[PDB]
Amino acid sequence: GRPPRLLCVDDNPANLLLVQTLLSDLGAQVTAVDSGYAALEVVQRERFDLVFMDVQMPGMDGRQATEAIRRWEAEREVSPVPVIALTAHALSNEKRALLQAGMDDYLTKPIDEQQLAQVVLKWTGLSLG
Amino acid sequence: GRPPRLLCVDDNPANLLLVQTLLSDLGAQVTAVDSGYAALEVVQRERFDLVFMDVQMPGMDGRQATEAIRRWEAEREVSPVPVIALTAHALSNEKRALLQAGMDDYLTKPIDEQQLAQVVLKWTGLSLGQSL
Ligand code: BEF
Ligand code: BEF
Ligand SMILES: [Mg+2]
Ligand SMILES: [Mg+2]
Repeated sequence: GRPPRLLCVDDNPANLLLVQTLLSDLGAQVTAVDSGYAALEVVQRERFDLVFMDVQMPGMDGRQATEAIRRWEAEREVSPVPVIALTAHALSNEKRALLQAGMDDYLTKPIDEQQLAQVVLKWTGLSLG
Repeated sequence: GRPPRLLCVDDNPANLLLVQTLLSDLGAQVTAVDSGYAALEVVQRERFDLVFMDVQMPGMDGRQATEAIRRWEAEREVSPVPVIALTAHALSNEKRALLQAGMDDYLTKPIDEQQLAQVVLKWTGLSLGQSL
């Protein structure tokens, strides 16, 4: 299959570089942005197969960024992109809030190639590495 | 004590990943985008120390993308970002067209890690790699 086009969103530069490097080495075409504000702007510009969205970010958090994307998708009329929460905060009540905000799934930090590969396959049908 | 923040722009995924990888290994915080259109929008949004701009891209080429950035900097009233052409197409007349378009300098493909560090030091005063 063709390489998946993936967006990674994280306010922690080390966390962002880690997920971006794992996905790029698995053969994905990766865009990486440092904020929810950037996530909205780049999802308007580019068509991604899937978005990895950090939850805790200042100003606009992951849930607010996903709501912004869902509002723009409905108003602009664009096929919805799968949004996967990728966070250190994934308790039962936090999971519920993420799905309520319009996210599709969640992974817990720290990430690994196996978790990324399986979630991309589940939601896009595209394989990695 | 933050590392240099660098933008790379290239419509060829393999070319883009190569320059992105070399700059990341040198210890820069690197953003990589696939078009001139993307270059304009991300330069409005984020503060880069320097941009590496591919020339040949469909719709908006690197020269048109540099002019777009320079027009936005002037109207918005923002400190200009250095823009370095990173291209396979560097004939005498092409080099002159790049400078005419508002690009500061050029490097020829295939790129090398030493030239990249030098260009960053020249245009930003920031060091990389062992001297970061
Ligand atoms: F800043 Be996070 F939700 F890992
Ligand atoms: F598409 Be280029 F100017 F290497
Ligand atoms: Mg965070
Ligand atoms: Mg090109």
